[PDB]
Amino acid sequence: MGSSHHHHHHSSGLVPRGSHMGRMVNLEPDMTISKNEMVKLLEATQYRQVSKMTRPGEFTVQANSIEMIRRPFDFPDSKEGQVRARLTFDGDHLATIVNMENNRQFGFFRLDPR
Repeated sequence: MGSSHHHHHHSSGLVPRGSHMGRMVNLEPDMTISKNEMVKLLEATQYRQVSKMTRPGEFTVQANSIEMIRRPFDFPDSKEGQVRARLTFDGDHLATIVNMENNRQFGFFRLDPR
């Protein structure tokens, strides 16, 4: 009984000195971005608001959160599969991104409405 204040803890993996630099890495949170940053990011990540997000590499835009399709299983001779995550923005930083299908692998806290 005890030592469980919150099941989801902020694992500081690439939060300090993540060093993603630019768009040479898959979208994921080591990232600390803002409401507008996402707005440039989809542009910056080659993704644009969508009716309904299901494509490899095309996602849907909302506000404090975007949705982003996760890099599928890809082969050289062959390419297929798709999975999508929901990508949230908390404050001036990226909140999370969650492969919606399993919604547990990453999994972080929701945005507090203002």
